[PDB]
Amino acid sequence: TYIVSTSTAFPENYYPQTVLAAALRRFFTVMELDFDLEQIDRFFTNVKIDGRYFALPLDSLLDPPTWGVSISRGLENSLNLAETAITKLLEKTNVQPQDISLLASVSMTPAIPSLDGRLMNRIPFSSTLKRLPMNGVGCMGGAFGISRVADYLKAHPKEAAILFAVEISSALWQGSLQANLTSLIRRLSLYSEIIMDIITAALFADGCGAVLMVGKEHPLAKSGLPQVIDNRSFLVPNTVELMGLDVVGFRNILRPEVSDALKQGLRPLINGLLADNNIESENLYRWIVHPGGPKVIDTVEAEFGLDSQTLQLSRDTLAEVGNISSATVLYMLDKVLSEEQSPPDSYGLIVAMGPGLAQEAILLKW
Amino acid sequence: TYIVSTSTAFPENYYPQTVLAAALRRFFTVMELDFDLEQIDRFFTNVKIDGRYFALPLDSLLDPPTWGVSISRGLENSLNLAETAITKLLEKTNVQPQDISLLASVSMTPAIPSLDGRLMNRIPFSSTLKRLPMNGVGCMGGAFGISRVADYLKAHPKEAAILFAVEISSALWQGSLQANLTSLIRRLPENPSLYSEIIMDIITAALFADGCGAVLMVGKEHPLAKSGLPQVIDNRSFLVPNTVELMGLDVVDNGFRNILRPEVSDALKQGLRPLINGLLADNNIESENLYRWIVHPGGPKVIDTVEAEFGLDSQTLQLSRDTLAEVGNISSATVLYMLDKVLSEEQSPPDSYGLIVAMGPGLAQEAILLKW
Ligand SMILES: C[C@@H](CCCC[C@@H](C)Cl)Cc1cc(O)cc(O)c1
Repeated sequence: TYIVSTSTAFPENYYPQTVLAAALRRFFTVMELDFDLEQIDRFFTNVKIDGRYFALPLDSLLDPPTWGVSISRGLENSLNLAETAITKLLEKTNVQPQDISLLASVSMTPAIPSLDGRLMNRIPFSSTLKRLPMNGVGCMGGAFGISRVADYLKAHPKEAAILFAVEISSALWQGSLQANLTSLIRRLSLYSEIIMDIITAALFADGCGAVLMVGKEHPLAKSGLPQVIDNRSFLVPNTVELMGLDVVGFRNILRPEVSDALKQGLRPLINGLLADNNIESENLYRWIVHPGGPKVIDTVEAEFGLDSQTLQLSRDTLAEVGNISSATVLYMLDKVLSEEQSPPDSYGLIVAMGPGLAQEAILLKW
Repeated sequence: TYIVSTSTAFPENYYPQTVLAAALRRFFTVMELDFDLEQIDRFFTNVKIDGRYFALPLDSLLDPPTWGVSISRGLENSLNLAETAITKLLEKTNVQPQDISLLASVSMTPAIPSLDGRLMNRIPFSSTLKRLPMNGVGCMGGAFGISRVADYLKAHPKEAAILFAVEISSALWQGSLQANLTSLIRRLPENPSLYSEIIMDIITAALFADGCGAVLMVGKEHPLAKSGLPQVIDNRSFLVPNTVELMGLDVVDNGFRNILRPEVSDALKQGLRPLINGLLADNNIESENLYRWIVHPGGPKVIDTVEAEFGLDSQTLQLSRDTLAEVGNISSATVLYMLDKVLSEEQSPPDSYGLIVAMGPGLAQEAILLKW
């Protein structure tokens, strides 16, 4: 199974992290919330993000629209970004939509029917297009989706598939964060809850990524493209409460313990996958690690004894676009394929972590 | 790919359809809503359902709990039913959880992480279990799940997979239906166009129910792949262009709203015959030689439409009507309940062909070709 090409799509408004921090400080100031505002600045700086794309508005932070309207805009933005990314992908590869056998999607955006079904009215896919709409995987979704498409293409060596991941984190800013922070600060053991919501506001951003993958018999399956040679999943027992998304609007759950609980899954997962492919982690030329946060990046480095430069792509990505959740690893893979040189027959590893607590690893070979 | 076994799981409270109709009438009356109460009886009767399982309380009609409490209850009940069904499936097949390679789930219950991930803490699956949590498919999810798992097992002939589907339709009775019907009826005098909206919500209240089905599927080289079992020999999807608005589930201010427009049955015709005719033709089969049909009963009109389109004798879809009467429309789980009934029927004649058909949001249709 071969990764042939990638693309990304972002909304029009890129906000410097300092603008975002200032907007939230305005909110605390207007609502007379008793909390150190330097905590807002400290967390927005310490996540090491230079700016983020928000598809949904910031100008209405003090007067958010209704929940129904925010869901409607989030759905429309998700569809628009996904259409843009898919159309760029087909164009750069000169592939016709009718020649795509499977369209796989990941997104936390509420969509029944799913985003991939809706896109069939915007792009002239065949009416018998196979679809793989996935959810419940959060930040892990991009890596997760690549593994699922690879497993499909193992049985369909002649076919082509598109995976896309899109998330609208800015939906958080349409009332959920405002209400929750106001209530928590006013009742202030709740200090950690306020910190978590501030971290959520500092970290998460919007965007979309897409990947074209083909089986070994497809005409686009050529040497020098990354090959998915194996993949594996891991779920750490009894960690459901550490990460996820609770409907309340909604609240992002990201407990401080997450980075430590990752150690329980990372090495069992990756070391077992590599051993079963007769290589060691030190054989890997390229790591593509989802930047859940600065501490996640540091933990992966420590667990595998990596040099300070090996995960630089995770840090640069986080600086450039923030944590765009499931889409992040696709953006990163896009950077590798577009801007970087990969030695022939070198090995790469995609790693992502998300709610469950779950981790996903994909072994690549050029 | 072989279908080895099936199981179901239902909550403890089964309500007669007449009690449910009376509960909604009581809500209209206590709220003093100016709507013809006989329309509730009409639709609760015309869906041809005798009773339904409700996991969530009927008292929430008059005293709705908070949105978060209802979501938490829905999640807990989804997990409990799925665990029961999976455990019954593993016990009846004498299969250890560690020998399951893939666990696929379909459900509209909001769950991040997905229900299949949470179940790994209840059932000793191995930590490297592969998961396939699908969503955005609604009533079609059962048949859709079968197809995706069959596609997976094409590439993994020695592996075993479990699919489960679970839906808690009674969540709409925890405040969404009450809020929407109230607003729609009260705005009706100034806006007559809202009448069809009120009927739709009444139909939703009449039709959808709770439950769970699960299926064990294995690849051709698995030791459980034996001749008597139904084999998935092909499957196909279809999506009808420009029909998103006819069926789905929207998140709104009132909570959730189920969308099911009267035009669905007619739009069904646009997809059903190209889908099924093409699937059958590509496998050198004609519909008249099908031994069995397993058609998701989206409604009585849906059943009649499938019957008419394929010129079926009206006993051919009797299992759709019997299922609707017994448990109502339990959405993605329904075809799994139906398949479980079939596997308790007379040993299907060897080399007999069967077709699973289900329709759902998109508007999308899924057809699966079985051979016994
Ligand atoms: C829009 C919200 C809605 C919450 C779930 C409610 C439904 C299951 Cl009923 C989810 C979301 C969060 C996020 O951080 C990025 C996204 O793309 C999407």
